[PDB]
Amino acid sequence: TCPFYKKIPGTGFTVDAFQYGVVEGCTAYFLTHFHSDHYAGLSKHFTFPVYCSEITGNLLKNKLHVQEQYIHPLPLDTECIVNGVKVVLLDANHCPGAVMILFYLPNGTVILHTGDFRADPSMERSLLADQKVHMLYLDTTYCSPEYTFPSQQEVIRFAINTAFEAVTLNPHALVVCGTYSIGKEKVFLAIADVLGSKVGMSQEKYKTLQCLNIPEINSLITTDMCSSLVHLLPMMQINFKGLQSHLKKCGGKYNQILAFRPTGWTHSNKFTRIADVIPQTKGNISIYGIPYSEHSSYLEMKRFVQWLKPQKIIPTVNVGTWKSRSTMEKYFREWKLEAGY
Ligand code: NI
Repeated sequence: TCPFYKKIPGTGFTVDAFQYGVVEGCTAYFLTHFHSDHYAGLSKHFTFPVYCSEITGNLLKNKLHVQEQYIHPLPLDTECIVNGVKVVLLDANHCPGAVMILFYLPNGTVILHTGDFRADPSMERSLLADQKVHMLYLDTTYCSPEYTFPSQQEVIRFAINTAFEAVTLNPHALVVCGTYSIGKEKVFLAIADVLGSKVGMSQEKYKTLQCLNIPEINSLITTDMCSSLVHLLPMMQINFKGLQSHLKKCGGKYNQILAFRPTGWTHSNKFTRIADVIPQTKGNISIYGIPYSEHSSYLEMKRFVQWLKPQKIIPTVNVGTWKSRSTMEKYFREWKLEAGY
């Protein structure tokens, strides 16, 4: 049974609710972004209308084989009418194709569902700025003050300089980057660009990246591993055993691996600055964990909510424990009292 916080009252609508079978009274199923916890349940046999971004619709069609007739892509930043209700899709600053959804209810209520997002001050000048929002369905993944991490730009700077230094010192070093889903493509694209290489990867990964509308992509990626000095691998293979095994397969082209694991937050963030990060090393293999987040930090979240001034907040993440729920409700009340709404 679909939980309440995936339902949009006063509509026939659900958000990211594909694992519950046929939801009673749902006339249109919205998908915020192509991540498995959200899409769970979609497949080629789905016969209800799905509303999403153009990128998300590319992935539904090519990766999950949903039939075209049921995929309804919408342009961003544009007022659209779906089953007699006005909606707008906004960029979520999450993974490619990820959106927030504004719903304009027939009774005058205005609802924002953030899906998964990284709040940014640039959002304060989207179509949100022009009207009041009564209810906010909020991505609360890192809704606690201990969650700090750097900007995405500083993290990319760290990785570029790290990889460029290592490979200039040793031209026979291979760089490997871990991946398990879409998002965080900047990590491996930025590194390959500084090294003047393409990024090499499996045919299944190449296919997924071809759905994303990234400019000049045929110039940046490839399935020819032999021609590339930045390789992508499954995240599970980013360990000493997996990387040694991969270095065997490269046929004496390389004698050193430098690898990156983009994580979200890790407790080394409560002590260490990005500048100060060090790898784990064993022989000729080094592994850096880098805190490249596609979710709001605590401070970024607080600023967005205090700017938006919603009347009611409904969390969509960390909802399974009473301790988590109680913690989030405390911060929401603090924020409301400090800002005065
Ligand atoms: Ni996500």
